[PDB]
Amino acid sequence: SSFLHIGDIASLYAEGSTNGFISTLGLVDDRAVVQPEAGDLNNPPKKFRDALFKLAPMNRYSAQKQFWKASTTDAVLLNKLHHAADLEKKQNETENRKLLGTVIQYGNVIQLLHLKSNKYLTVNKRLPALLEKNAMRVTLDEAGNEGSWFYIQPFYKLRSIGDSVVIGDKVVLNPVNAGQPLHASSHQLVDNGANEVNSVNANTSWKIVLFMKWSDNKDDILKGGDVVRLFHAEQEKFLTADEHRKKQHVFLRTTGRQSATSATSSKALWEVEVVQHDPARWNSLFRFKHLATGHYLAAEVMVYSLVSVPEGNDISSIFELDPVPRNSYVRLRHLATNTWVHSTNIPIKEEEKPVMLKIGTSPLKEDKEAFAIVPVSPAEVRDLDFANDASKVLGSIAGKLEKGTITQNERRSVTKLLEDLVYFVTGGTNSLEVVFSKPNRERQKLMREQNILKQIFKLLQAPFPFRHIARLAYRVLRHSQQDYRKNQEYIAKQFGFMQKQI
Ligand SMILES: O=P(O)(O)O[C@@H]1[C@H](O)[C@H](O)[C@@H](OP(=O)(O)O)[C@H](OP(=O)(O)O)[C@H]1O
Repeated sequence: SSFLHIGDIASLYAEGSTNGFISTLGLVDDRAVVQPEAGDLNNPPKKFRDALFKLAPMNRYSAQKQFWKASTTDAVLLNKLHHAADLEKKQNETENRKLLGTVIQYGNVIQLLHLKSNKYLTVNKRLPALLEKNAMRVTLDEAGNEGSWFYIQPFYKLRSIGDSVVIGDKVVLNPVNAGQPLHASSHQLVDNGANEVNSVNANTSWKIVLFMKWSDNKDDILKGGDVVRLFHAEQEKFLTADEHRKKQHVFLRTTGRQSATSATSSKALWEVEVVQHDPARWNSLFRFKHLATGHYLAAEVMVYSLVSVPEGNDISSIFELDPVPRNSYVRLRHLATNTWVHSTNIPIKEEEKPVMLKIGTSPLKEDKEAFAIVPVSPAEVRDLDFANDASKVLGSIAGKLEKGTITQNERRSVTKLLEDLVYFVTGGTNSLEVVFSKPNRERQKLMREQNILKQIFKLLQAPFPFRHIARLAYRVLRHSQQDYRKNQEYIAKQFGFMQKQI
């Protein structure tokens, strides 16, 4: 019939006493859950981009595990030991590419890679779980290890070991050595209607719901869920979505640089929706979800004009393309109205020499009004993500301590976070006993444009114990303004509202 393969991207739907898709709480918190009322089979989850896993072959963790004994006075042995762990780490890559597309058989030993987080689902053999007492702590480690090996074995005996894994099949994922099989909990988390998944012998069956077949040539083809910017040919501007006069507007943004492709911005990024029937994987139609906010793109009331819509369902949010390949230069057409996108010069307004030029549409098909489908790096997408996290972590904490007390569990994570931010913004140099400390521009223009910095200030403040909070945030500030003349101006203005207490 139809089988599962190495490379297929699927979701895993629990079918025990608790049901749900496995998912993360983000790129800050390394825990795995089934949010049961978030989505079923019939009604798929809202942020279903987070319940997607790739099926990976068995990874090699021998020389890499050796190297994780940094028990040594000697340096050359350490450089010896690492060189292996890097050779091995690349030997995996070589081989896993060969095993691409091969049918998984029951009782092979695959790893399950989380797409959105890019971490490996992992049993930690020598731990308790956090919410459940007996069960082992299943986490998401980045590089993986021996406890990320899983025997994929059949739940009901309708099929058996050796037999090829068909789509939909209920399986038990069982760790190779790490002990007990994966199990979706009966315990809701303290903070989130979210059940903690862990490793303990229980009668949970995992439904394998295929999303995208192992045929997604990239970066080679535009397919659903790619993140791209839409640059303008003639106007030389990126399609952007932000607010003006408290109103969300879609526009081409005016730049003041000597390079048009350099004007890169997070608010310019869009997720692709290669429209399907069942929620799954050049002749059919597309919807553009604004990677920052979550709202989609549509043209309503030139007969029409492009603006954001809060939900991507209405037949307005759907577009068509005209000359699919990566980095294509297309002319896009609005379906429900049959019109060709067009850019204007009347901007939005109160500003002196503004930047937000309005975009509408026209029944006349042009030639110059072409948009470049500039592919965004997957890493950059995760930077928006690992930063959006920081905004909502401090979103709760700076709200929680602004009107009372926080728990002893919260300090330990925000202090952790404010350490992670230091490790991020300097492109993984700084952190403690340092050696060097040199900044990163992407993350800077991201500390700001995603309001990490806005949070920091609305955190320090207790208006009308800290030895590792303030001025820890101020060391983060100290980093994010480095040689950055625009961020300097921002932190100077933000410090203007900060002193306003007196
Ligand atoms: O180097 P400076 O003079 O301090 O200012 C930077 C740059 O020269 C532009 O003014 C601006 O890009 P735009 O022209 O596109 O606004 C940019 O913002 P960005 O780096 O956040 O894009 C600033 O950081």
